[PDB]
Amino acid sequence: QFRAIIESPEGAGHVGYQYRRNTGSTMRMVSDVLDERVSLWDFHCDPSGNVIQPGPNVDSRQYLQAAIDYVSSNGGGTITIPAGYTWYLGSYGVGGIAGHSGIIQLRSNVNLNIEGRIHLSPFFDLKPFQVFVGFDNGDPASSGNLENCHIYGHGVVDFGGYEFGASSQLRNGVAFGRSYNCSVTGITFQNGDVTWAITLGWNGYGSNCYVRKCRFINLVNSSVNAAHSTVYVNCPYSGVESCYFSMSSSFARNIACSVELHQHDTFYRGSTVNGYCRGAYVVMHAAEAAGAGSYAYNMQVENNIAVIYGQFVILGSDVTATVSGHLNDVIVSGNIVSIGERAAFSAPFGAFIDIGPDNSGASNVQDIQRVLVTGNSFYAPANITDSAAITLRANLNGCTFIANNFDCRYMVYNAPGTTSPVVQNLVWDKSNVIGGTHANQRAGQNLFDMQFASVVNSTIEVQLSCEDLSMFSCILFPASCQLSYSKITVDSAWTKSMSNTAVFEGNQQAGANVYVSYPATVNLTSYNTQGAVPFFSTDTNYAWVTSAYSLSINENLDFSPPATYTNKANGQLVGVGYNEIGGVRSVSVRLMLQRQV
Amino acid sequence: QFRAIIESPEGAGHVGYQYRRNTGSTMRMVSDVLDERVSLWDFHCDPSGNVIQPGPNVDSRQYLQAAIDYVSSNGGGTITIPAGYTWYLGSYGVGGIAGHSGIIQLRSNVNLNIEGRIHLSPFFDLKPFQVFVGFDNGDPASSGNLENCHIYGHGVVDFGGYEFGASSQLRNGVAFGRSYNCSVTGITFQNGDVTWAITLGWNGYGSNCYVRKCRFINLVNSSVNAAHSTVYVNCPYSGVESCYFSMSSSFARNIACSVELHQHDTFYRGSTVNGYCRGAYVVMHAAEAAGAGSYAYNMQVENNIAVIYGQFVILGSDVTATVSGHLNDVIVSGNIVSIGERAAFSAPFGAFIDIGPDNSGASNVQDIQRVLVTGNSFYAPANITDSAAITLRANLNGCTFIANNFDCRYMVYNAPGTTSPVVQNLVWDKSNVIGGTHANQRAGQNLFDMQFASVVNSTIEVQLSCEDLSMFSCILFPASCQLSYSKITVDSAWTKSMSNTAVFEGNQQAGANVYVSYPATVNLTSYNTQGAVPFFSTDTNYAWVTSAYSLSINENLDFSPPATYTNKANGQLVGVGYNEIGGVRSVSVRLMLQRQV
Amino acid sequence: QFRAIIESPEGAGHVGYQYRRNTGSTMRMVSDVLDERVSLWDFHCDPSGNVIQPGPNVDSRQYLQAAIDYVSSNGGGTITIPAGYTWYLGSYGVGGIAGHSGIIQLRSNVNLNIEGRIHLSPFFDLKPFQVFVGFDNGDPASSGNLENCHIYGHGVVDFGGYEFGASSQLRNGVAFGRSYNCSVTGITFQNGDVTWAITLGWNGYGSNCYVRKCRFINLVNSSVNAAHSTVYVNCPYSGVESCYFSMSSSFARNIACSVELHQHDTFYRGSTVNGYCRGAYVVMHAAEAAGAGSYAYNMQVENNIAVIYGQFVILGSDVTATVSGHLNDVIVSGNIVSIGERAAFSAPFGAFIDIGPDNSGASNVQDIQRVLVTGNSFYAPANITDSAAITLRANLNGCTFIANNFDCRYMVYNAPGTTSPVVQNLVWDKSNVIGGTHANQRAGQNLFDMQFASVVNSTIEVQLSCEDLSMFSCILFPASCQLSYSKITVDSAWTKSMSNTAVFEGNQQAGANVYVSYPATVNLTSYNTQGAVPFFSTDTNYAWVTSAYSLSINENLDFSPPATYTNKANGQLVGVGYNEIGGVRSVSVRLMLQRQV
Ligand code: NA
Ligand code: NA
Ligand code: NA
Repeated sequence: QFRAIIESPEGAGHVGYQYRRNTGSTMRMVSDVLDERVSLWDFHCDPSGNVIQPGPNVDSRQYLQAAIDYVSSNGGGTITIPAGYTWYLGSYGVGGIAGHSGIIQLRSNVNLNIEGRIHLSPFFDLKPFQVFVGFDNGDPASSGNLENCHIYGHGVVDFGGYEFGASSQLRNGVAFGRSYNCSVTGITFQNGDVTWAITLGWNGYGSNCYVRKCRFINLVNSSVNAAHSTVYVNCPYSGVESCYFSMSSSFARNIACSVELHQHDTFYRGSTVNGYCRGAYVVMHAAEAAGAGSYAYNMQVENNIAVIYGQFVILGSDVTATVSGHLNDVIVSGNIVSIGERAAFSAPFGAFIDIGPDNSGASNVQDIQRVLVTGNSFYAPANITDSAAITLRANLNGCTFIANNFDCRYMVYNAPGTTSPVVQNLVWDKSNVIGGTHANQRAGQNLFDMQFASVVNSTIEVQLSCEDLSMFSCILFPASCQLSYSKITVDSAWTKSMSNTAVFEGNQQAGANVYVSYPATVNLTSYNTQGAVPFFSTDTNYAWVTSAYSLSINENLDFSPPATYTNKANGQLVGVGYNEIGGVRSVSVRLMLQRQV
Repeated sequence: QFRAIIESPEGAGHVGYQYRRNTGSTMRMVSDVLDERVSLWDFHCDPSGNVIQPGPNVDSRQYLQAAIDYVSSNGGGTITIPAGYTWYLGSYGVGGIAGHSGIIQLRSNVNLNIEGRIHLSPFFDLKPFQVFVGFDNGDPASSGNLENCHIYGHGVVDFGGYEFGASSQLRNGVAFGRSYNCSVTGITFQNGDVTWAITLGWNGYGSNCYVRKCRFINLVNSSVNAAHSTVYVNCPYSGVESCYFSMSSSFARNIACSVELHQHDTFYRGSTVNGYCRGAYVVMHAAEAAGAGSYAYNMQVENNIAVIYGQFVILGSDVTATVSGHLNDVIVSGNIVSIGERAAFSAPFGAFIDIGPDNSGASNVQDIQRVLVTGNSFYAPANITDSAAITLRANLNGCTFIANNFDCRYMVYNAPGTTSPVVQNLVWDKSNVIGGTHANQRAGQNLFDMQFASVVNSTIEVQLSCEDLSMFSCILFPASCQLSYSKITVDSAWTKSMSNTAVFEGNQQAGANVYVSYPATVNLTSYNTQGAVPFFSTDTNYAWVTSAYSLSINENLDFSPPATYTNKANGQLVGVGYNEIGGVRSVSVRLMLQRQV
Repeated sequence: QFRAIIESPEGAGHVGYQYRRNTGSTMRMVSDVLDERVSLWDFHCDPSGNVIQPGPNVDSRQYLQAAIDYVSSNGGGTITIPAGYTWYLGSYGVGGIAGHSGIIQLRSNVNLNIEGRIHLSPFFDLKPFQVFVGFDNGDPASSGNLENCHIYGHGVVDFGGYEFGASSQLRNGVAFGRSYNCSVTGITFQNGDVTWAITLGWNGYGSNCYVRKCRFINLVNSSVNAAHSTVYVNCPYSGVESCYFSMSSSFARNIACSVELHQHDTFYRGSTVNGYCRGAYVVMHAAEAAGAGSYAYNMQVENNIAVIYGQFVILGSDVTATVSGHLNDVIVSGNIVSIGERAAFSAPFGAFIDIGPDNSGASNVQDIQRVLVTGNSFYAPANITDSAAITLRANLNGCTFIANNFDCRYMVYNAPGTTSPVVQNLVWDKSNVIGGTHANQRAGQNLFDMQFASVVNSTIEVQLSCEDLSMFSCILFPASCQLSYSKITVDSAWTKSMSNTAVFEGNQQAGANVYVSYPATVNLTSYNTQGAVPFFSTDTNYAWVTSAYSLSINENLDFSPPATYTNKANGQLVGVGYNEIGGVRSVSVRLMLQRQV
């Protein structure tokens, strides 16, 4: 009778409870208090209500989905995925998420506290899957939003180690969808071959989505995998912080990127990356411009630690027939990055910053400007010929480098013959320290190899801090590169023994608004006059020089060459020296040649 | 009998429980285990103990207060504000918090896990309110402390959208009070017209208070609102990190500031701001000096992302009759900030740094020094005439700028006629990159417009990275500004066509300890002597010049002007050139004029 | 009968429950739901299962250990240490942790949510203790791992204020051991005399361990304490963020360090330190190289706020007979640090960076290179003679300084006679601002006091921003220091009245590959020739000078000295000036002396 009610599922609803025997507290039943929390256990049962234990040969999907659906009906709450158990997912979800190869449909206000482990069963071997999907429709253009959905805890999402069946397939952990105020915190995503672990937003739709204190371990494992970017941030006001990214597979060194930032006001900070090809893409893709507009601005990549095999930060923008993408107002700072131990050319070209062409290779679609790269450290082993502070392979409308430390093969690089980027507002401040790891490795190479269509409104202030006499030059402009309204200086320190310092193969330094200084060795001859006496350069290629001054001591007693020189119409330098005793003098002097500076 | 006990509120205290049937575990009753957690449900009942459902026409205040009071009595714990429900607050609290228009009194060690939503009912329309108040007295000087009180979860505090009834009113979300080890984490504060969302500490009393991962959305909405600063940090060793601040109302663009730091060892980092007038105030107010002293030092504003309409960081200090405020040891770094799209002068003057006068307008009370602004990016649209790296409107005892990128109308600015600040130790390192967005907009304007009473021990190293021939000058000192013991240089790059580079309207560059260099165009005439021959400037205003050198090529064959010049007592420049053939020469040359450098 | 079962410990296992009366939910018993959580209460009982209340005269150790052991047996979970109670620990643990003076053995997957307080009883007075130990063996070489063990909450670990019994003793809060994915979050560690609060990893074994949002308050209190480092990070991919460290005891000012980073890819960020001797050690100890190798690389100390009494960041590496330690790829940025108010020499020598000798004092074992120090602020009161940007006391293979602000007594310092460090690749960029707080205090002192065995491949670009005529020199090299292949420049600004600017006591600036410029005052005499006329220096010590130029105005009408000078074999400077009227001229001029620059 009463016994029957008590042993029934309604029993706890008949056992009274008052918080700590407080007479002022609500008189409730045990069931009410138990109803304040909810776990997978409360839905992980057979049609008869008997609990099912999870494991290898149990598909937890439908039970988890029921839990999510039921809590969604009550306006939200948090479902615990209990510790001490692994909950295997063994089938595709149905309805709206079936188009996304979804396993589980996330729902608004329904949080998952994942304390235990979630593993994909062999069913998903060689198949595409997106484990959690916040889209409510197969077509995301027609999907509703996912709001206030947080996945967090000390738990694990394990992708079972299965390889991709085909390169064309997609795999994700959490596809939040058109996602507003959603986050993933504390979760370890491990043991997979996936396209992404997490995607935030959809073509700019979404806001305030974050990945914090998560771990991403060994999420590429096959040559089948076309591409990996662990977190793809595709909504504004969103980002990644204090995360850990690690790959061991050789394939990851060629295809894997830790983060992509694709919308405005997004960030990547305080994270550690190891074994990846790439740190981050920072890009406005025209195709993703619907939600938040055509401009990726306020892009922050800060205070990260990376060992990568390719490019740390890749800037881009591209266009569609109808929309043009723009990237501006980017800051890259405080990052300490190195190219991991590898053979030259054995992975994509090493670079701190890459200005990349779009996905179809186009290098004349880009609109990237107002980028500040500052207070970063970059290092590549001496052997890694393909390493650069910046690989500038596409049109650049501005990039500012200040107070960085770059210890790699090239400072500014682009391959000759390939793209011919149009370059505006490239600023390499003199405060960028050029490291010495690659000294004596630069035979035939130009430290700044300005392989561009044109350079305008740019500053290159070259400052060495050690000798490298192996390099062909500190900076070289091929005749094909136009240079105008630019400042190019090579500080004399450690350059005394250099044959070429700055090289302008088309004599571009003669430009009306080109401001240059660099050291050169010059032969001079004087008239025989006793007293104040002119010295002239034997060669006549200094028509562009506004002043020059000596960088050599004068070994002689009976005379001295001029300390300072100007030029003459015929291209000679001319200065006034002093013959204590008369006689024609002939000397070879190291000069700082200067034009308008 | 037994049935009666079981169905009574004491029933759960009669049902035994042993954790997982472990014989080594404590033999308890269900009630004991249920007593480990506590929710608003346990106090949200009528006088008869029957639960009351929350909602529009239910005032949850007294029940929440009872819960807090009861848990406070047991030494603390955490009350859950359940998800899936909105709990409306409908009346003022009583006792100590009545003076603060408090709704709820917070108590020490009593945490609130806000998972559901908390909404203010229409009762508070046009009224002042402080939702949570940690003061235990109407007079904060006589208030006890709030300790170890943490508010956190995925929940929402909603201010109901009500406007201020009068500008004189105050509104707050969490007024922690004299607050030690208190924090707010994860909470969304939205939909209001408030003075602040959160205040930490009281006039320097308090420690270790933080706002982390919170969102602040649309918390100004009326022209009635006198002022808004979302988080006001008024105790040391406290700060804001990884928060999101957003306003849409036009009124916010004129009055709203995201953060104020008012005490030592405080920080604002990793946050995103949009639609605000101001990023942060960093200030020592004499009036708030009781708790932590008279010095705001160790002030950090780092790695934030902002779109604002006024000033990013505002430095200040002021005084009372008895106390003088001091601000020092501040760091502003890594921030990427822009002035949002607006008409010139349509909001408070755009500035990355503002040295502001105190609240009564005084500009001669300030003691601000040892500030480092570094590795920040600042951008304002070309149209925004009122935009500056620094608006220096009050006395400055030091500010150091290094390796920043500033792309706005002015670098250093102050309005003429207005304040006449006394300036010491302003350091604008040459590594600050000056952007080109405002090139061709600067007609009648001085890039560095040194409208001060005096400048001493200062460095301005002007380096352009593109042409702007529209500007009247790169730097101008009016005669009213004293200049001494300072270094002022204008790099020649992109300046060749400029009429004025550095302008000293009172000839201040002649000062004994003024160190300057800038380009000037100078007319010279030579004697007729064949051979080494002097050239002299026709004008006699170079009495201050220690050396000059050519920045022009020499078009002539038969002679060359001097490469380098010194001066003469009468103010002429004089150099020694060379007449291959005799004849009086007359030339106009671009020179780098130098004084003691 | 039924009553008997219900009042028994099995009773809750007989009371049915179905989540919110949902017919689709699992039919369970109350006990099942209660079994989803676990607290110290469930094991804090006598042999008869009756609960024991915690407190002063109750030793909670065995009960907590039983709880941990039991949850470990079920594959993990989280034990709550309830709020509102203090749980005293009163004895040593047993077995594997007995060797580590362990109190509690941590176990994998078993998290502790510490909401209440944990206090050490008087038993531990004058004794060594490690409160939580994740080693499972007395010998860590033979210990298994601790994995997925997280300690977190709003609770407190209190060390009872007991002093060390002897300097030889060790004391720790959490010794995670060979620790993989373990963390401590939110916990206050207070009131002790300990060696550390937390240690992560063991000699490089471990990964992904973190200390976040923790507080460390007054953890040194006796002159007995040999040494303190609050968090010791001894496994890679691990770090400290957003923590608070505070000491009040005078002893802490001499022995206490906030953090040590001893393995690769480790970080210390966003933290506030007060009252400590030292901010961080960043070091590769040969002895700790077993787990993660011989290289500490990717070391990040960023965005911290410190008031310390000694050295902010101490770099080191040392060796064993068999292993050599290496430190490279370090970044120190964004930190705002000051030496607290103290008497000169009353604590270890104040320094932003210290290149320290190893523990046995050796200064010739170090291999430290590719360090970048950038965008930091450092300040020491004017009185603190012992304050330096860098104390360089041991061999340095590279350190790069850019865009810092240093306001202390020395920029570069080492005590004479003591160590004679060999120095390579020291780069002090011109963008480092030198503050004025110590102006007029530097009598007998060299701002850069290059007390080394040798300097090579180094850059010192000295830029003052105010006068200090008290200093003996801006930079001085004793004869014992070799200098080669280096650049040393002193900017002329604020140096006009200085007797010595750069001093080379062994004439090292004459080196073939030494590139220098600095101001000097020079006496010149001319020949009597009317017209172009040479001026020569009276002194003959400029054999090394490649060019010089005037930094003085010419007071005379009838002549002018040369604007620019070269030299002659005998060591004289020589230039060509102009005698309007003939006569031997004699002048004293301030020159910028230049060698190869
Ligand atoms: Na071209
Ligand atoms: Na004045
Ligand atoms: Na030596």
